[PDB]
Amino acid sequence: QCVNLTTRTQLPPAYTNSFTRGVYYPDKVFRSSVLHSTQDLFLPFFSNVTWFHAIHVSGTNGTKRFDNPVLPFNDGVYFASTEKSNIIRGWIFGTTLDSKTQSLLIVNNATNVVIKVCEFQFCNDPFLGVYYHKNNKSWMESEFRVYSSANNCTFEYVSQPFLMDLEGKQGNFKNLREFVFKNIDGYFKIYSKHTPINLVRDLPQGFSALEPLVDLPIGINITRFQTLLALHRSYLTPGDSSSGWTAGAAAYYVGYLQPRTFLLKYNENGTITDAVDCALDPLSETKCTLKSFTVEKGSSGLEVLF
Ligand SMILES: C=CC1=C(C)/C(=C/c2[nH]c(/C=C3N=C(/C=C4\NC(=O)C(C)=C4C=C)C(C)=C\3CCC(=O)O)c(CCC(=O)O)c2C)NC1=O
Ligand SMILES: *[C@@H]1O[C@H](CO)[C@@H](O)[C@H](O)[C@H]1NC(C)=O
Ligand SMILES: *[C@@H]1O[C@H](CO)[C@@H](O)[C@H](O)[C@H]1NC(C)=O
Ligand SMILES: *[C@@H]1O[C@H](CO)[C@@H](O)[C@H](O)[C@H]1NC(C)=O
Ligand SMILES: *[C@@H]1O[C@H](CO)[C@@H](O)[C@H](O)[C@H]1NC(C)=O
Ligand SMILES: *[C@@H]1O[C@H](CO)[C@@H](O)[C@H](O)[C@H]1NC(C)=O
Ligand SMILES: *[C@@H]1O[C@H](CO)[C@@H](O)[C@H](O)[C@H]1NC(C)=O
Ligand SMILES: *[C@@H]1O[C@H](CO)[C@@H](O)[C@H](O)[C@H]1NC(C)=O
Repeated sequence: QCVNLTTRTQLPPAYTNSFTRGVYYPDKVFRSSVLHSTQDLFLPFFSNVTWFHAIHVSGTNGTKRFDNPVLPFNDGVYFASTEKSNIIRGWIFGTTLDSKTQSLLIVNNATNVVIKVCEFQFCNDPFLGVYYHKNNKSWMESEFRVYSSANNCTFEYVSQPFLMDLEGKQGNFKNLREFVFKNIDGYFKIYSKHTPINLVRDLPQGFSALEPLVDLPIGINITRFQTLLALHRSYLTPGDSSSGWTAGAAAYYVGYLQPRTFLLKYNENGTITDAVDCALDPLSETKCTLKSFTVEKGSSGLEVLF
């Protein structure tokens, strides 16, 4: 199954700013119109998050990137993709990421979401592949080169089937897909949010809390993860299995959760509509001390009594 891709070019690591993204609902308490202070694993506001690309730049020896490095998991991850052609397909999570230990696979293979925990012998360069057939103008799922063996499976879920749109699109990124992953006491917890966007780079500023998606009772150690991307092949990408491919444009972003005290605002319906990262700056420390999003002195004059 495994193919080590060639023709990637060198590019320095790149970064962007997380603004106030990545807040998620840290519990399932029923709330209405209250602020709640809680210490949990959060992405600090205005974090320097790492920016990864799938891109094939025009020109002679134009930059060609298909970024699927193995990355640390640390205490949990914020993951965001900015998409127009459904290039990010999922992730693998584990330790050795080989047959010596169990790993978690979460992947959209164009017809199903697949969630499996096995002793996987993952490929060094795992990827999925789409083929564009010129004569009927059809984009079809063609390659699944993620692992060469899978043994002793302890968890398997396969969603109801679908047919995902695989067309490489023109224009700006249109879909923002955000995830928080935590691995707590044997449970792999996923929070997520999908948002319409219209941008070519960076992350949008507007606030959105990620909602609980699922808790997987899988009981495995996780210290590393690796993103699964789909490449494209066609009559325009001549070469062999390693070289005859291109990347449809996509970007994704990785930040790391750490222990933080956040003040969360729940509106009339229990939606988290704003948050303060208490340790961000003196203004945020002031808000958390006052248990308030507003710090301005009032004009009642009643302070002198109490
Ligand atoms: C990681 C890759 C990934 C892909 C390729 C993806 C595609 C994708 N997700 C959708 C909905 C959705 N997708 C999911 C969840 C998932 N769907 C998945 O493929 C995976 C792996 C998860 C989560 C682990 C959910 C719950 C919805 C409904 C969310 C909504 O519409 O608000 C839809 C149909 C509605 C739309 O266009 O917004 C697409 C095309 N989403 C992703 O997160
Ligand atoms: C891919 O490269 C790695 C490291 O260079 C090597 O160990 C592995 O055997 C290669 N696999 C294939 C299929 O070429
Ligand atoms: C983000 O972190 C990297 C790694 O240390 C650093 O090189 C880069 O300058 C940082 N960017 C900003 C804007 O602080
Ligand atoms: C995706 O995975 C499911 C579950 O393993 C499998 O049944 C299905 O055939 C796969 N899709 C394709 C296009 O191979
Ligand atoms: C397009 O043609 C290819 C090659 O004949 C075929 O595999 C594919 O199923 C076709 N797609 C459609 C939608 O007919
Ligand atoms: C399968 O994995 C589980 C968890 O790692 C382990 O307890 C069990 O012994 C394994 N079975 C094998 C390796 O045959
Ligand atoms: C995970 O690793 C820790 C120490 O690194 C160990 O105590 C624990 O038993 C491991 N769990 C599994 C399921 O292998
Ligand atoms: C809250 O719920 C009501 C209906 O119960 C709905 O009309 C409203 O849009 C929701 N959101 C806000 C911010 O009020």
